[PDB]
Amino acid sequence: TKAYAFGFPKIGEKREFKKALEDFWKGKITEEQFEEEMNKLRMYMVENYRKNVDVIPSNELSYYDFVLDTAVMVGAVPERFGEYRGLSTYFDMARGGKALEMTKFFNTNYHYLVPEIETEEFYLLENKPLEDYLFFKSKGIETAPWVIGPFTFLYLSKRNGEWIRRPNQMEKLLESLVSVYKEVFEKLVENGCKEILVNEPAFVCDLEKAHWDLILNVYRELSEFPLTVFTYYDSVSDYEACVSLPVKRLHFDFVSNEENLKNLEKHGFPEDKKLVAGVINGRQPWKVDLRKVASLVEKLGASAISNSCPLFHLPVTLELENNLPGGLKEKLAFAKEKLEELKMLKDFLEFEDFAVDLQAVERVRNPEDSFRREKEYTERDRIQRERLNLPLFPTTTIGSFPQTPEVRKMRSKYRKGEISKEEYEAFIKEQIKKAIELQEEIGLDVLVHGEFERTDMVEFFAEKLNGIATTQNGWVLSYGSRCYRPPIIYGTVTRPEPMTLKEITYAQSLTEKPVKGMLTGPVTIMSWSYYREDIPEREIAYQIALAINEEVKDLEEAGIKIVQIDEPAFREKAPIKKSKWPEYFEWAINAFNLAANARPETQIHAHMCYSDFNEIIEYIHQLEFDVISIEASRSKGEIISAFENFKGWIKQIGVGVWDIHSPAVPSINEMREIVERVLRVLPKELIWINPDCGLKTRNWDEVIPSLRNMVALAKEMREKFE
Ligand SMILES: N[C@@H](CCS)C(=O)O
Ligand SMILES: OC[C@@H](O)[C@@H](O)CO
Ligand SMILES: [Zn+2]
Repeated sequence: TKAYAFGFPKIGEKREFKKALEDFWKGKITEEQFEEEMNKLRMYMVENYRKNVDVIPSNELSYYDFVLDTAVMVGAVPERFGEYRGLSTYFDMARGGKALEMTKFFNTNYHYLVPEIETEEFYLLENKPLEDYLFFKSKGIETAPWVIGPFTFLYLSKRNGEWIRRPNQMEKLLESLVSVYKEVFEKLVENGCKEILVNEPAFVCDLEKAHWDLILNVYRELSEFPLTVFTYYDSVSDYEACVSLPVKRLHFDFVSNEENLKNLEKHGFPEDKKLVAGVINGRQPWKVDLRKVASLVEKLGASAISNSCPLFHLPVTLELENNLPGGLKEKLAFAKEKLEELKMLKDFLEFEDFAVDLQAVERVRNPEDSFRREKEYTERDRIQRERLNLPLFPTTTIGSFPQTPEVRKMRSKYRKGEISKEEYEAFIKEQIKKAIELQEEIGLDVLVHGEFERTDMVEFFAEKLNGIATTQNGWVLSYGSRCYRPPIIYGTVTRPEPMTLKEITYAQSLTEKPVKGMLTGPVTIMSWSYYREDIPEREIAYQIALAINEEVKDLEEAGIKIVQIDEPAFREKAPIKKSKWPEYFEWAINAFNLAANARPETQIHAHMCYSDFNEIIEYIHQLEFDVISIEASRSKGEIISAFENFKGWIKQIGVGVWDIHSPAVPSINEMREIVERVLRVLPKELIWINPDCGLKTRNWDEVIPSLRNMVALAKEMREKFE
């Protein structure tokens, strides 16, 4: 049985990739030295593949993004960049003020760079897949170039600001594109390349028959090449149509869904091609029963096997993770150990009761009114307004404030244990007190504690929740040179003790103005983490939801009038197929309402970072919040159209009027344009004024003046609509 593997992490066991990248950018090392560091990573990867699988991928060490590489390869370099000079122009397209837009790669935590097609004509600008081939060739190693298929490349790109996803939009462009590919392939085939790994994950989106008619012709023109196509993240939209493509080797993801299998054993698989069962999950870190897996591969008479989806979604290795909770490590498996499981499967082909809180589990299993707030919005509204006494067009912020390097250095010392709880506790309060006075002096109406004690919105909570563990070196690539260690939800989730009361209560005792409670939603917490697969995702979300609700009662009991639940993954966690959204939102909505099941007089705020709400608004309407903050600066308020077009919308809206990803200071005229836009249809008493999002990434010198304008804006605004 032929064993395949792809997506093995490119970062290195010590994140040497990130270091080489940052050393080159800062000027600490030359391109030659950079390349040397790179070539070493290449050997590190091929070495791991060789020891476990039969097919060793090639062209996988992207210096920033593989979609970007695909774009450079076909000549898609925006005119603003001039002539492609090399890494220099390559990094200009990846980072900095002229860079391509970045965004999430399908439903994962990896971000790619969006190509911008400015001409209908593509051409072979650079054959990176051949370069890399001859490279592992010189070193005496045979590799199968790893490329992103032509259909997917276009589907992940834009033209004149719009995704290129309708069949009429792609048709013309594709013809000119496959020309570059065929050209690339022939060259590979000439130099002896015996196999090419083509990636078409876009085959799993909700495609029209017309898409397939188009895809079919794409692959007819490339039929003379030794292509092996892979699909993952969900089931392919048209099974029968997919198994008809002019390809001899076809990969399927049998882990992330039940449709591929069901389809394959209801309509069968063609005898003119070979199946490569993707049976090892590349998105979860759990050790699996290679038994029941061998049974699958056997019953399906699959000729090959491989991981379901890329392995770059997992950490490099579990080897040194020896500080994990009791028994956890024994059940884990990261990238390298996934490669080892494949080998064990090949060779053979030739733990549920863990961490459980039955009272918690049962608690979840058992009233209905725990998902519904005792009163309807219109009633809660009256009370809250009376309690709050806020002015018309009340101003507030999203939560975090810039971080002094001292703030950063100190929070790390507490983790490392260098200082004591008391000493860190004292430091944070001085940071909070300083923040509260500044905000009061600026003129804000509703204040926040600054989140100086939090590394990030998910990690902070993972370390305080039972059933969730964090790793030491489990670093995963997000984009460019930035990595993140995703927590691991290994058991039933419960909160042992209050997690935020000390800072929130303290912050509030220093002011007569309302100080927001600051929580992260249940979906977002699991969206950024790995979690158990042996239980419905809905259950894990409910467990975390209960944990957060318990925290909400504490804040209320303590006298906090406003509580904010950040739920930016509400939409991001959503299935890739919009057709599978119904089921998903059902439990995602319940999880949020369960977490925000507060008393009538507690004003709940929901914060979301989405650039557009037209496709989920019917789902948002169902969340029992009292106000929802949104990022309206980029659209200059136009993002409000989904709200003003929603019949019967009556909830408050935190209009983001400032783009916190740019260090610039939004002028008053600037912020007004947006507010004015939002006041076109919606009642003035529904509007709040705030920044697009949190300020943890900005600097105080840019924040103070921007905040002053924002307060100055609301002042003027109140004078008008007096
Ligand atoms: N409370 C967080 C929200 C991030 S979406 C912040 O203000 O940074
Ligand atoms: O249908 C999937 C699309 O919306 C993007 O997530 C692909 O990256
Ligand atoms: Zn945000």
